[PDB]
Amino acid sequence: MDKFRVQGPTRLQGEVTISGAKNAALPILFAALLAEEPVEIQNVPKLKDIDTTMKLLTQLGTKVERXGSVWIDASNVNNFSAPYDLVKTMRASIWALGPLVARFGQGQVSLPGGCAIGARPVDLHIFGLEKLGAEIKLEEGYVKASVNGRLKGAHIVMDKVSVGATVTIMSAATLAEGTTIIENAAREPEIVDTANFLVALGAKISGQGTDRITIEGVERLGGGVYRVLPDRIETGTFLVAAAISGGKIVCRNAQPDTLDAVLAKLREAGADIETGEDWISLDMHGKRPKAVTVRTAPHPAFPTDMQAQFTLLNLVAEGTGVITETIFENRFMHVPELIRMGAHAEIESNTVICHGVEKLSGAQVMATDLRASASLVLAGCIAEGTTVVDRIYHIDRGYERIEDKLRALGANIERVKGE
Ligand SMILES: CC(=O)N[C@H]1[C@@H](OP(=O)(O)OP(=O)(O)OC[C@H]2O[C@@H](n3ccc(=O)[nH]c3=O)[C@H](O)[C@@H]2O)O[C@H](CO)[C@@H](O)[C@@H]1O
Ligand SMILES: *[C@H](C)[C@H](O)P(=O)(O)O
Repeated sequence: MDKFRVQGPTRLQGEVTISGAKNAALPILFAALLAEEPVEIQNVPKLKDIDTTMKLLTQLGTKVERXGSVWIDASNVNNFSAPYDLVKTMRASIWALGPLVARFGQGQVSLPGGCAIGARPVDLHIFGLEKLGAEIKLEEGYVKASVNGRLKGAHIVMDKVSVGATVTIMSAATLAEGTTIIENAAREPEIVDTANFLVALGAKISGQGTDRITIEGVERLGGGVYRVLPDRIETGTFLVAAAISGGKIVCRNAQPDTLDAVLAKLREAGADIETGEDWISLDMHGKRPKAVTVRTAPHPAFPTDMQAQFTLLNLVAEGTGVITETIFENRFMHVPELIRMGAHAEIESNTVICHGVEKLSGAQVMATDLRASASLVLAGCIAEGTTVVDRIYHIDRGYERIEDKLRALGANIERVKGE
């Protein structure tokens, strides 16, 4: 298993060009299963989840090719059962189900994998497809969906906010007979991006970005070209990298309006932030951040995908800060690893009480998920000495070229094979 060896401390400063969103590219690639004509999806990041997705689509009979763009021809899709080996390596695999049943009348997918930060059920996806008329049965380790003829539009009220289920329902609804109204829909920027990609193929969707999405089903979707929006979590990660290291960083190919809460929280921490149409700069002026209070919640509130990174920020900040995680139940394992690097924190139910220290110390650390792993690498950049972060393949799932980007910002980093 590869590891990153980091020698700190190093100020992280300069510029970085943000890649397309991991979490918009994924639902768009699965939505392309609905397309009868060639599709070109632009600005797709080179991530392990994207590679897994391309392999999964190919196994269903999709013809896929990629470079910066990914080309999809789903005209000959003819196998409606997704293989367990690909399905279980990430979360996005659940999105194959709705498109398959909506377009072909049937689809089978195993329970997904992905960030091991909670039980992460898919009951809401099941709920929504059933509301659209699909029969759902759990057999042989598969979630099997089927319908005789078209799905039927429905007024669907979500009992809980779910990014994934909102995408599943909105996507399947595009080929349903009639109108679907999703109430209490997730508002994430990736949902807006997926909706607009669907519309480019001929779908009729309005309300994306709000809590109510209305879809008017059509007979079929064609093809088209669509550019994936910038990755707000990769952006937030590098803004935090500047903030915790006293540097100034300018993020290019950014979309400022997807980060209102994160930018506001960084300003509370003392950051001097400026934004333009497609860029964001952050200058800490060499100053230590001020501790802040953070509570994760559905977009547009502070994102759980920036939680581990802000935990690191508070742990090197001046004063006592708070991190409250309301979305996932097992997303604090980066904490004991940072404590081994010298941090001071107490976990109390779904909250971490942070007591910032001036400097962290290098150590052999490991996280079992994407954002926590990236956070340990940032901690290594600012700690004194050598930090070795094990199992960094987790980072490959969500960051394109994090090694080259961090090195361009000043990091002393090396990828090693290790034992
Ligand atoms: C591939 C992708 O886009 N991943 C993102 C997506 O995941 P994901 O789509 O899984 O996020 P969800 O919004 O669906 O989950 C939010 C909450 O709802 C629960 N839930 C979800 C679905 C369901 O059927 N039942 C249920 O109980 C969850 O386990 C969690 O406690 O949004 C998360 C929250 O912003 C991000 O942190 C993930 O990086
Ligand atoms: C970590 C939560 C990743 O984004 P997912 O793909 O598993 O959701």
